[PDB]
Amino acid sequence: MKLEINKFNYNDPIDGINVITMRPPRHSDKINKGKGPFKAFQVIKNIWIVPERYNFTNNTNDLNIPSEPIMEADAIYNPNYLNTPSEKDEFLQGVIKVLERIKSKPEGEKLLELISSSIPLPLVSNGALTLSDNETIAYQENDNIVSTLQANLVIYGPGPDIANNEIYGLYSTPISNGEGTLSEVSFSPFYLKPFDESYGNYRSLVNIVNKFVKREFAPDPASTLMHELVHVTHNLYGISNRNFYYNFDTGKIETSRQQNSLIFEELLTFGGIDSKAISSLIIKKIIETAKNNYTTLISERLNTVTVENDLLKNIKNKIPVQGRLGNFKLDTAEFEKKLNTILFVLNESNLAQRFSILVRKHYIKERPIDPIYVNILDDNSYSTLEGFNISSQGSNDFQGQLLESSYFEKIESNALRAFIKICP
Ligand SMILES: [Zn+2]
Repeated sequence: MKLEINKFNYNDPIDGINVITMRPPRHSDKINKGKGPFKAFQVIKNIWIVPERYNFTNNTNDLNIPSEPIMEADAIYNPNYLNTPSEKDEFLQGVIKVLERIKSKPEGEKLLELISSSIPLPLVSNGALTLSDNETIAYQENDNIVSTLQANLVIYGPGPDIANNEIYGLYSTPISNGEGTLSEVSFSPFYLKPFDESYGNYRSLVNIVNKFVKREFAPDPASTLMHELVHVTHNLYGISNRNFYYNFDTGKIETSRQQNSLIFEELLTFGGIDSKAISSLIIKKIIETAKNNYTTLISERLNTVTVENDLLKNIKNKIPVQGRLGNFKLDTAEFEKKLNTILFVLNESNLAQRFSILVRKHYIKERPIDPIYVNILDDNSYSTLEGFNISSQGSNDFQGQLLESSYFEKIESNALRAFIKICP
């Protein structure tokens, strides 16, 4: 069946199929007592949109201006953002439009198909693969669980910083042992953080001899979400380990941050020039670790399955295996090929090239730039087929991402980074 993106209005009635009231996956943590349930929409099979602020972890529990100086220089705080039905519907339309943009090119459609079908490896109960809260969300009505529905990804609005984007895996052992875990993404399609890039096609003073200089650009929020979707793929395949750092001075992996380092998960997910010189030693160690984790799961868990059900069919489509029930073995050549695609081909820089989207040269930015607001629901500013770089308006070749473009609106903030207003 061709991949379907479900459209919705925030006021669509509950149906128990694609529209539910969802109990938070992290409902058991004491910081989440009494939160929810929240209206949720199944935009793609096993992919849910929840138009609510992300505040289900220790670092996101308080949406107010922080009580410590921990705040980041380009953060914008507003505890009231996304508390009205109109802002929730705008958020829902924005996430749906960004997903339609991602599905508009074959590389984006295949990424969405991969997240939709790549369920975490379930536990075995009475010889059958059986679902847990690591692979599902609960439809709660009053104080009763009506049903559990499969979920590989739940997309929420932003945490405390309304211009920040983050990903959280639900269970820390499955995220790195080859099983995989449900992911929650906090995403902001309307509040963007600009970046610097050298460019020469902009209005310049006549006395400037060389106009090729660093200029400010806004990111395409589809590139921002695709970045998080690559992290999601790593989380679903259980190959994410955030404890490793890449040291740019030595070219070595380390288990702690050093002077000139970057979390290795971010180095791979962003890609670009910084991932082109990774040593064969690092690449072989990553592949051998994943292969050993998968060999162990096939031997200790998949070979204990005695019940052929739809979940087993789904897992055989996710994990390349050979053999028959009770005697499966990893298909090494096909496993290596899929793993290298998910780790080294799938990244924000490679996907941005396919969509003609400008991204920065390095994951780490040299300086903070104040966030802007942009109404991406306006087709005159942002289209699903071309994003901000609309050819019929002469904005091809990344010019529509130039920050002086009229649709990027300034946000006035106070010294504490508190949101004051959008300047139209
Ligand atoms: Zn990232």
